[PDB]
Amino acid sequence: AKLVCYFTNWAQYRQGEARFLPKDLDPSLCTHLIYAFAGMTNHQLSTTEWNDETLYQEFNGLKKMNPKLKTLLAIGGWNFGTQKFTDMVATANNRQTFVNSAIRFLRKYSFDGLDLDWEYPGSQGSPAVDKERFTTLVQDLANAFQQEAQTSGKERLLLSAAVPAGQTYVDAGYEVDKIAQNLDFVNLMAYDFHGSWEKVTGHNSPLYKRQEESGAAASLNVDAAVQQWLQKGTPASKLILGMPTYGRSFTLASSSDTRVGAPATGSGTPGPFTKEGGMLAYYEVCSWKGATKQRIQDQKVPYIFRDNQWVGFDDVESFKTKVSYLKQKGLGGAMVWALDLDDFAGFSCNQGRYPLIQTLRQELSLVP
Ligand SMILES: CC(=O)N[C@@H]1[C@@H](O)[C@H](O[C@@H]2O[C@H](CO)[C@@H](O)[C@H](O)[C@H]2NC(C)=O)[C@@H](CO)O[C@H]1O
Repeated sequence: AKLVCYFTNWAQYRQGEARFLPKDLDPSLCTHLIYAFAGMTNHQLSTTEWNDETLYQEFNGLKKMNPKLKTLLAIGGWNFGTQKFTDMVATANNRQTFVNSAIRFLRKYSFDGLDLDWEYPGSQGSPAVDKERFTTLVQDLANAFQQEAQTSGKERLLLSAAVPAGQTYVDAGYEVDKIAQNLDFVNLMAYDFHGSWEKVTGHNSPLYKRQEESGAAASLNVDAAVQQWLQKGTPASKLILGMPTYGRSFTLASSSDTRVGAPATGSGTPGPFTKEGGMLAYYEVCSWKGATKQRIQDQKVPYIFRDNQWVGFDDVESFKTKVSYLKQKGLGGAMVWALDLDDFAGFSCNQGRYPLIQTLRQELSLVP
C-alpha cells in the first residue's frame, strides 16, 4: 500500500498554531510526499515561492531520517490554470524543453519524481486538442525518465498525475487507457464533488449517492469516481484514492433548513486560520463550538451546522470507511490533500497530531 501526502508551500504563511513549518513534517507518516507546487517559466520547471529551495532541502532531507520515503514535485494546481500547460504542450519542441528541464530540476533538488497536476487538459480554458497533447506529454515524460535511468544508472524518476473525479473533466481531457500505461500511479482527486459554487448544500466528498440524486449528479461520489477510472482502464494497483482533510462550507439561506440539499446563498464564513470562504480545515471544524453534527445516511460522511453555517467534511470514521472501501476494491493506497489541513500539531481537536492522516496510515497497516 501507498500513502501519498501533499505538502503545500503556502501553509507556512498561516498564523499561530496553523502555521506549517518544516518541523511539522514527519518523515514516516506517509510513503510518498508530494510538494505542491512548482510552476513554469518559458516552458521550464520553476519554483513558485521565495524559499522553495530551502524547503526542497528540508523535504528531501526527511529521506535521511526515513530512507524508504519517496518524494515528488507537483506542477500546477487549481490556481495555476491551464494556459502555460497549453502553450508548453502545443509542440513537440516545447514539450522537449519542458521534459529536459524537469529531469535536470528533479535531479538538482533530489526529488524522486514528478506529479502532473494540470487542472485540466480540455477544460478551464484549455482547448480540445490538449486531450491528445496531454497523452503525448505523459508518454514523453515516462519515456525520458526511463532513458535517463539507463544513462545515469540511477533509480528511475517516478511519474504520477492528479486527476479529476467528474466525468465532464475526465472525458474532455484524459485518454485514461493510454496514460495509465505510462503513469506509475494515479492520484484520484476524490473531493470537491460539491461546494459553495452550487446554490444548495452538498458534501465535499461523499462515498455514495443520495436517493434524491439522478442523472449526472448520481456519479458525484467517491465510489462512482473510482469505478469510472478503473473501468476506463486504470489498473487498480495504480489508482490511489484521494482523501480531503478539509471540508466545504456554505451560508444557508435559512438557519431553519439545514438539510443536505438545502438552499444556500454562498460560501461559508472564512475560517479564522485558513481565511478562504467556502473551505475549512479539519482543525477549524473538529471541535466547532456549539455546533450540531450528524452523518449523511447513504453517503457515509458527516456534516455539521451552526446557525446559518453548514459544513461537509471528513472525520476519523469516514476516513476508516473510505480505507475499508479502497481495500475492498484492491486499490494501490490513499492520497491526502493536505498535510497542513489535518490537525498536524494536535492543537485543536484533542486527538493528537495528524489524527486524520494517522488514521489512513493505521488502516492501511503502514505504521512504522
Ligand atoms: C492534488 C490537488 O488536490 N490539487 C488541487 C489543489 O490545487 C486544490 O487546493 C487548492 O489549491 C489552491 C492553489 O492551487 C489554493 O489556493 C486553495 O486554497 C486550495 N484549496 C484547498 C481546499 O486546500 C485541491 C483542493 O480543492 O484540489 C485540487 O484542485
